[PDB]
Parts: sequence; structure tokens; C-alpha cells
Amino acid sequence: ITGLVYDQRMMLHHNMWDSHHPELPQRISRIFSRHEELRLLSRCHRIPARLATEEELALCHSSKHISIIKSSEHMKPRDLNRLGDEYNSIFISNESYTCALLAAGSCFNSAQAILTGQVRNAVAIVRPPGHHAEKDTACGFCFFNTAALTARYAQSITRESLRVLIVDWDVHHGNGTQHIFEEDDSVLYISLHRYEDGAFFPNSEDANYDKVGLGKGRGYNVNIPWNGGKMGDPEYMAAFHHLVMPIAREFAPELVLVSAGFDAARGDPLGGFQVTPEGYAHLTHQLMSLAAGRVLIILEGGYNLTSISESMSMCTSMLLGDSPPSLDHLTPLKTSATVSINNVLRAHAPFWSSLR
Ligand SMILES: NCCCNCCCCCC(O)(O)C(F)(F)F
Ligand SMILES: [Br-]
Ligand SMILES: [Br-]
Ligand SMILES: [Br-]
Ligand SMILES: [K+]
Ligand SMILES: [K+]
Ligand SMILES: [Zn+2]
Repeated sequence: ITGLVYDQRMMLHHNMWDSHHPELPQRISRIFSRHEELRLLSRCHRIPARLATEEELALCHSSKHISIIKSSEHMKPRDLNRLGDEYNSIFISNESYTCALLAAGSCFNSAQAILTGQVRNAVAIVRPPGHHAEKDTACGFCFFNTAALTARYAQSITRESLRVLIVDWDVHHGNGTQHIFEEDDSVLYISLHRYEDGAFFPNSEDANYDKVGLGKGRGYNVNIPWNGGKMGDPEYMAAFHHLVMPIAREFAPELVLVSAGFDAARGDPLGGFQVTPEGYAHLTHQLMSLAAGRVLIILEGGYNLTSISESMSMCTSMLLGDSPPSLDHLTPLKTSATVSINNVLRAHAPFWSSLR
């Protein structure tokens, strides 16, 4: 069976100055609603949300960071505004901390359900997102790094060296996730992201292909950066075919986490890409051949309400065992994307024998 967690309480996090800010509360209600419409919801086993504990947060975050974000809970508006503006792209309301605890806790429960064999796989319709969050700071709509925390939680209830793969197909680089695991050979981080030579958020050259990890983590950080063109299904299918999947098989994860942002989607106001729902279905389907089907799909970004609802529903459909929808005829990829994939191929060929 396929697990699903959703809690409307996570809608409580909101922007009291700009109510039309793209990271909307209804991002999660709309995705959930689409699951009802497509009658996918009843096919799933509902997994309860819970609060992450401060101890669980400490798995990836410093006492300082946890403490300050926690304090925002009892802050007055003007102090909330001040505190948020101290970060890169953050808004805060009195409910933000709790919502971020719920987001992470929901994912812990889902990973637990997967690892105990209660479900085979699962989707987590959560917010605020997580993958920009660093050990010591909030960033890009994220407070705590949900997927990173779920990885450590997973290892904490199995064995410390449980091989976790994190595929991050949110259109932005997960800077927080890369950094948290940069010296780690037990968590393989693979991100596809619009890069534009560092001009695309989060504007750091950390996201380039030559950042392959440090220390015993060398080779266990894979950045696939897109430059120039409007990337869509063919570019992503080719990157999975040439890079993501063979690296994944060689790594042989025991658990796959998808930092599944849907802002690379056709229609997204931010991403500028054109991955279709069918595309996301095929990416999901391929990831399902890993870790004996143990896949947790975690909502990150994505800001066209219609696009993210259709896209994530299609993923859940794949996790339920539906056959992949047919892709549009795959155009020869944009020459820029070929150059990107070759750069990664050359950068990780020394660490992965499947790449040569
Ligand atoms: N003029 C400044 C534009 C800054 N734009 C911020 C984009 C944030 C993206 C967040 C995300 O989609 O990566 C997450 F997954 F975290 F939600
Ligand atoms: Br923005
Ligand atoms: Br239903
Ligand atoms: Br952006
Ligand atoms: K990404
Ligand atoms: K790593
Ligand atoms: Zn994003």
C-alpha cells in the first residue's frame, strides 16, 4: 500500500503583509483536493501528522537556530516582520514554527511507516518547505530542513549507516541539504536545478556540478545544473537516464526521499520550465525501481496551484502502481542541457563506475 500524510493545520503558516505571496496555504489543500477528485486519496493509507520534537530538530540544526525560530511563536507582528527580513526570502507568522514542526513530523511518521513495512511508499503534502534551510539559518521559504531531518530520523530508527538517497527535483538547488550532508557518504544527495551560472535563486555557485562533496562525502553530492533554455521532460528524462538512475543503482539506497518541488512544472510562475505531469510520473516510476520500492515523496516548492496539484497527484498515482502515462514525443534536448549532463558525467565518473 501507499501512505499519505496531510494536515490542514499546516495551512496556518501565512504572510500577514503579502497575502498573495506564492508560498500559499492552499498549496497543500489544493494538492489534497486533487487527490480526492482523482479518487487517489481513498486508495492510500492515511498516515497521521505529528510535531517534530526539538531533539529531532537537533539532528540537523543548531540549538541557536531552533531556539530563535521557536521564539517567533509568541512574537508580535512587527517583531515577526523584523525577524523574517533578517533571512533571505522568509515570512513568519505565529503559527510558522508549529507548521514547520508538523511538516517534519509528518515525514518522520511516513519514513517510519515505510521502514517498518506498514506501507511500501508514501507522499507527504506538507508546508512550509525545507530544502533551503541550513543547520544554523532559515532560507527561501524554509525553516527546518524536512528532508534532511527525515534522512537522519530514518537512520536513527534503523542503523546509523542506512543508505538514504535524496533526489531533489525542485527547480531550485537544495543548498541546505547539500551542506548538511556534504561530508557524508551515507546520504547521497542528487539535485537537478535551474542554475543560470549562479544567477538563479539561491544564487550560490555551490549549486554547480563541480561540487561533488567533501572528505568521506566526496562523490556523494551530485549537482545537475541547467543553464539557458526552458528545460522540460526530455532534459529531465535524459538526466535521469544518464546520471540520476545509474548513480542511484550503484549507491543502492535502502530508502529514497524525493525533495519533490513542482516548480519545474509547465505553468509555474517562478521556475520557467516545462516538465509535464506525465514527466513527473515517469520520474516517480523510475525512482520506484530503487530501494525495493521504498520511496517517500516530500512536497517542496511549486507555485502554480493547478500545476502542482496535477503533478503531485500523478506521482502518487505511480506510487499506487498505476502504469505510467505516455510522454509527449521527446524532442532532441536543448544543446545547453547536453553540455550540463556531460559536465556532471565527467565530474562523477571518478566516483561512479556506472558513469564511464
Ligand atoms: N526577488 C527574490 C526572488 C526569490 N525567490 C525565492 C524562491 C524560493 C524558492 C523556494 C523553493 O521553491 O525552493 C522551496 F522548495 F523551498 F519551496
Ligand atoms: Br519570490
Ligand atoms: Br478518494
Ligand atoms: Br525564484
Ligand atoms: K533541486
Ligand atoms: K552527501
Ligand atoms: Zn523551488
